[PDB]
Amino acid sequence: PVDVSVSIFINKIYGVNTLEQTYKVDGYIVAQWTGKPRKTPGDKPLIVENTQIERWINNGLWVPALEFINVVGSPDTGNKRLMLFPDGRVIYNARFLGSFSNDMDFRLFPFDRQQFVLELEPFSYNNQQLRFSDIQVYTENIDNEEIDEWWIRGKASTHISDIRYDHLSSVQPNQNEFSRITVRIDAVRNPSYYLWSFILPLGLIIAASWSVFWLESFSERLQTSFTLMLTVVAYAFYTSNILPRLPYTTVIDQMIIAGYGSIFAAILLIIFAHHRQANGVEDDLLIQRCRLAFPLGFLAIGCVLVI
Amino acid sequence: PVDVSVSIFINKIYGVNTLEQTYKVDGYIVAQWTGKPRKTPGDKPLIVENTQIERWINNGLWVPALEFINVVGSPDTGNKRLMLFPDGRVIYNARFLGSFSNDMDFRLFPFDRQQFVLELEPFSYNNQQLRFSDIQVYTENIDNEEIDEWWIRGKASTHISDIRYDHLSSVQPNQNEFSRITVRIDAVRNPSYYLWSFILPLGLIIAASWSVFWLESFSERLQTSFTLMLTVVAYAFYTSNILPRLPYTTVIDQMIIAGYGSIFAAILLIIFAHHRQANGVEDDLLIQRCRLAFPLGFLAIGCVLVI
Amino acid sequence: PVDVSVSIFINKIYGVNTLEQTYKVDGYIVAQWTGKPRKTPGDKPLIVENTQIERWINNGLWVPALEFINVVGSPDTGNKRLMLFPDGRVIYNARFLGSFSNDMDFRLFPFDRQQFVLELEPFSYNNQQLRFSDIQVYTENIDNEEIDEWWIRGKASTHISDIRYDHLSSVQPNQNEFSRITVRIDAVRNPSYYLWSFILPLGLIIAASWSVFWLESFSERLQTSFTLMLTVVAYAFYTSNILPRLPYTTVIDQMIIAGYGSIFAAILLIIFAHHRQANGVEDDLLIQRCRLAFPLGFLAIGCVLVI
Amino acid sequence: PVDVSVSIFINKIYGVNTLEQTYKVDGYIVAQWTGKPRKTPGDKPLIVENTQIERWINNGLWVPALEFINVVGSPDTGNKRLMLFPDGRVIYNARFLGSFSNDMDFRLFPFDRQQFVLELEPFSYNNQQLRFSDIQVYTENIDNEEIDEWWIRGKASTHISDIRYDHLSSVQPNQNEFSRITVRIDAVRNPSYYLWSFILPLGLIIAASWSVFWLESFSERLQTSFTLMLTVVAYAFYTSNILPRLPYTTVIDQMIIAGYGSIFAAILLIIFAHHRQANGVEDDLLIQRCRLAFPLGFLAIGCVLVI
Amino acid sequence: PVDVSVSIFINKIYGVNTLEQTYKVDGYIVAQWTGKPRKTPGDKPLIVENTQIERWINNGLWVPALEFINVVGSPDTGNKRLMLFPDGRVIYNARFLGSFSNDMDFRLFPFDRQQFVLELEPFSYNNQQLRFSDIQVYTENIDNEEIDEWWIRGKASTHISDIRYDHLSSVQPNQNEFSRITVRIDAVRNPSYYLWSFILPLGLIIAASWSVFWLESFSERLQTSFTLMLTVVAYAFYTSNILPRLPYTTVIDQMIIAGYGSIFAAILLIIFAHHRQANGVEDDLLIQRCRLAFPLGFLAIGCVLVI
Ligand code: NA
Ligand code: NA
Repeated sequence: PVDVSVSIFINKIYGVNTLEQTYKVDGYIVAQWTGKPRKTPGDKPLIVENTQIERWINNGLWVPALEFINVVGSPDTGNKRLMLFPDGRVIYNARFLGSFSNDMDFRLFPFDRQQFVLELEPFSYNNQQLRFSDIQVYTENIDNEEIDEWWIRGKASTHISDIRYDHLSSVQPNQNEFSRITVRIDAVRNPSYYLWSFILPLGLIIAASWSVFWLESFSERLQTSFTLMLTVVAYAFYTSNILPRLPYTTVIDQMIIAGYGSIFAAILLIIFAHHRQANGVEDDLLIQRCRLAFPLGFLAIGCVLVI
Repeated sequence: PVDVSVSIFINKIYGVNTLEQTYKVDGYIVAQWTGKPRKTPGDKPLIVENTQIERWINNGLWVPALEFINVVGSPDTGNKRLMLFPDGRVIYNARFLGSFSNDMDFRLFPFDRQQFVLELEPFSYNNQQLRFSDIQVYTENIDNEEIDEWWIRGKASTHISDIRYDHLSSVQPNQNEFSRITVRIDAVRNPSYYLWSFILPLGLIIAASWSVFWLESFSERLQTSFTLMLTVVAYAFYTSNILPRLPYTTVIDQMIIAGYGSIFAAILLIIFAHHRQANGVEDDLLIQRCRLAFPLGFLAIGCVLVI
Repeated sequence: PVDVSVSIFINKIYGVNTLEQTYKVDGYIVAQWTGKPRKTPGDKPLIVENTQIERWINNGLWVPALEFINVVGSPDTGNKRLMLFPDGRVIYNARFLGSFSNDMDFRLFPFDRQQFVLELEPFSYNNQQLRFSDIQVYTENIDNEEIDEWWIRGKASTHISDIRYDHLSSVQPNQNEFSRITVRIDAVRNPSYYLWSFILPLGLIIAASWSVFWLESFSERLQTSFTLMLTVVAYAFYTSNILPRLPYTTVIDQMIIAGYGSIFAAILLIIFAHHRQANGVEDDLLIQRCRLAFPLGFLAIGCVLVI
Repeated sequence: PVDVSVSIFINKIYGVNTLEQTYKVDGYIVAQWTGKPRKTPGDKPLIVENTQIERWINNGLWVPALEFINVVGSPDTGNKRLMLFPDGRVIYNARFLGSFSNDMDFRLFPFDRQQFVLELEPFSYNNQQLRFSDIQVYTENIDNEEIDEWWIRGKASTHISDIRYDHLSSVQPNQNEFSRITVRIDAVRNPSYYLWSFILPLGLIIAASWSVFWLESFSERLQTSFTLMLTVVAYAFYTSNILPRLPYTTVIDQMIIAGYGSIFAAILLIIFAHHRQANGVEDDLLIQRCRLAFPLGFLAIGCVLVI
Repeated sequence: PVDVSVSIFINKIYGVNTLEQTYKVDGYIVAQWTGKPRKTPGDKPLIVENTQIERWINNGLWVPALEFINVVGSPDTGNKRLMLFPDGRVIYNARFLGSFSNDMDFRLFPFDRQQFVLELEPFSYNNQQLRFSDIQVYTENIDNEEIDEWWIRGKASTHISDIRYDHLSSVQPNQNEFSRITVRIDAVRNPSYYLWSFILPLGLIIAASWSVFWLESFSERLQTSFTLMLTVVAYAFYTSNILPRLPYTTVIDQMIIAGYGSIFAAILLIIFAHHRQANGVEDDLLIQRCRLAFPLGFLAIGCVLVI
């Protein structure tokens, strides 16, 4: 095969969309291989810019196509340089930009720890005609700098693997496996905004719904529970544009569900307390002892849910 | 005709839009036919990449156009390989991406069972000049993996049919029918998020509206019913961005309508109960027996609506 | 002139945007005229596909440009076939897709009856050098099938007219009028979703605002009227993303205005009833007789507004 | 210089975005100058269509570039005709579409009177090599027809001026000033929808907040004022998607601010009235005389704000 | 190297998106260098327009590529002029438009003071083959004019620096550092709309939550605090589309948090006041002295938060 070396530079990572589970990466790509020696004007290396490289392509120069596997839509490419050293090596420098997608788990919403994946693979040649030797990723711009709500940590891990595509086996008998470069950038979500925007106001609404039991009569605390129901519905709205639809439950949605359960349990408990009077003579305080036991059990439920 | 074999590979299915009734599919398409034997440099097959295939097209090579019938907009094509074996067969490999639309019924919203359809058809040649022999679809990437809220099950069924277009009969006398490939991927919606987001809170609001009848006087339970009306209006909003406009009623909208009917029936029943006093001496408890009969009838209504 | 025949096929009509007053139409266009006899390889007709037709255009072939007058943006064209019979006729087949706009009246919102208009006109030649003979529109796909909330009825009416453009009269002395094809598809809005989403809940809120008059004291029914005011404001929001800004009033906005008028009339009537006491001794029941007259007058107002 | 005459035809003006302060204009542009006499096939004028004009451009024909100065993004051009009379004049007909921006003042929101501006200017040649002689604008399609909420009045005024660009003075010593065509279409906003959607419901909320003073005790009218506060907050939302952020205040936002001021002034006045009792014996009616003076002063404030 | 002079003209700055932290800049770019003397038709300088410059590029003319480093997506370029003086200098004039991004700090939201940065850098040549001599930026259009909510002050500062890219060091041994032009436009946010839209209504809600303590009994002031809680939740929504997610807290979000803290502190204080009665005989006024001390402490907290 023809040995190809890749050097991916990353300019910035921006536009992290946690709802669509995509992110947008800017930077440059530098491929480099070795071919037959050629003649260039003078000892200086030759530069071929964009919209004129096609003359060299039709002239007979072997130039591979690099595509990104996990991209959404076409990569919005810009400039492309094909510079030619006269000793033989051909360097293809291009600027890439596109929306990349990943699995992006959400088992813990506010304290999330994710990774950003770039997968690079030639479109045409299998690994017996183009093998990737190595990649060095220079993430010097975003090495320890904070992007939106994400605090990037560590270097970018590199890997080379041989992926196999079975759909090409109808036309290629044996040699139909492709060279993979995957580039991983670990990213940890910064939980501060969520900490002072959702989990603390929801806990305070939980305490306000706890404080229903301190009342003295029926209709006043039913109206208190109903106007607490309305504001729990209000916080049920604000999470609709913060995470997508998930099969499981995150921290915030479990807290919403716990709030609904606590308020309707309080309403059912007060309804049962009023229903305890068979003839309208019995006082209702014996079941009203959960002023100092419902918060303890709810705290225990939260403590179990933490671990 | 010229026999053409298709092998569609599917990379991922993403961006399922249940409101616009479209979905976006990434993957590759591999067409293959057989032509006259040709001379290639060496015994190796020849590779022609993108933006240089037009030289072979103007040079005189017969290369069909594959279009997707059910696509929204132009398919955002990327790379395209035309590789040439020297024995005669010509292989057209291309990467396709676009928004496909389907009928996408919504008789049951949270427990939906849909399918994803890809329809492939040549743009120019009728079946007497291009007949599709077979298709093998390799859905190995999404075979049993979960995409957003959709849990994909089974393989992808394949079919070949001859569709007929009457609009072309003005220029072609008899032979004006086209070759169809349809590819079907069955998909079942995962009902968990809806189960703990809409149907359970709405049932709890239904029980809260049931609990109006336990009060003792007029204005307190009218205010209770009105503040329950307000939060049913609040849940009437949250469904406005979850399904499109439908002629029929789904489960969730029938539950909204049932909630409105139950609350206004309670208000009318209490209004009638107060209106029962002709001279202000009659007690109002005889019609107030629906504390243990309105939930039973409402449960029966729900049970009828289930089947 | 050169006689041109058009056969427009319509694949589907989708993405009906009632706010922007545009709609998106997919399908094919087939133009056909007659020219000088030519020589083709063999007795079979010649096929010229996309991205190679420009060789025949620069070679000297007369091929008109068909544009859509009422389009928003450029029509997102795809494939284009120029097939050549050897007897002389030249057929230009193209696939068109774009957002078309129309007047789209809204005098009755839920029971709307609209039409979809496609206007076709050559860009360059006036009717003395290109005259449209006839059009046959094959709307076989959407002939009696329901698209989103629109139930399409009937065939598509056809017309040929000669439109005149005065702006071209500065450069052409007399012959400056163009050939028009307009294609009309009548469409009736299906009122079911609106019937069980807006007009019925609003009428029930109207009845709830009627039920204010059954109370016995002041502040309780003022609070009842205010919490009904809040939910009428809540329904004033839901119509903000269903129709655009109109100079006139539809059914639903007239019902909103009637709800505001009824609630504030009830508040003013109760304020006047309390203000009737000059010295705090007079009872307030004489003006409170509108329990059985305000619904009758409001029903009469609705009955007048219907016709 | 070379004298150029322009005839701009306007098809429709649509998509008026009052938030982004842009609007979208469809129509055609017709440039015309005079050059050397040429030979054409026959006495008929020659027509050159799109995607073949570049042969005449590379062949040596002088064809200027017309750009729109106030455009947002590139103008989405479509067809372009370059027709050649054999006497010498060369006519460049093109179809233009793009988002144009203007200052778009908002001192009076519902009774706005704006204008739509098209600025046309050559990209390359200064006025000593291309001078615009005149423009005639044919606004016959939208001459007295209503677009969305805008009622277009009058003709379109025309102007020719010589704009000067200082940034080009580094490379051109003296002659560096360009020819301007500005085309102005006056447009008056139709205030009906706003009249029955915002200013009337807000005045009715103002009257409802006036009616707090008719109560007899404390907590009932505090709760009345608070539930009026909530619905004034509700109307504070609906204006967030109707106008952009402005440094000044429009009519509707001044009415919101007046509503907040009136409600909190009522709350402070009632708080002061309750605080007037030093020992709990004094009656609170002397300061409660603003039942018939607060509306008069508020009407006077509105009357001052009108002029 | 080849000395290049740049003159950037700025037409307007529009579409400032404070959520995505990007802004869109229109204007022109004028590059200029000096090459070998050439022959042109006549003594006049030669003009080469768009879509014909590629003939001169393939003909052998050295023309650099100018890219913007901090751009989001490809710059939506339009026309491009390459004018040739016959003495030797070659001028490349182009029109640029794109979304540029910057750090855009938000430590003070309503009284923000930001800057707009344009970074220009050649794509291919390092500073030993293309060195930027100077830039003069002509910001004459937006010199002291107000764009949306931003009041632009001062001139645009200019700078030339030599940036170094390590990712290119794999292919270039020593000389791998690029020439930077950065152009800075200082911009101050106009705080008026925020002043009368958020900070004043929130302070008035704060005073309304202060006025809870003037009541006489329990359930009335609990209901007052709960209906104030609901409208603080309502203002918690309106800030969700005004700034993005930030790790820190701005002025408005600190005011929201202070409002939540004050209301729940009032609820806890009243709960403690009711809980002070061990046997139901003690009066609750001793802890109710914060009618004139809670506003003072809250004002002190605000005063500390200001500096
Ligand atoms: Na909303
Ligand atoms: Na009460």
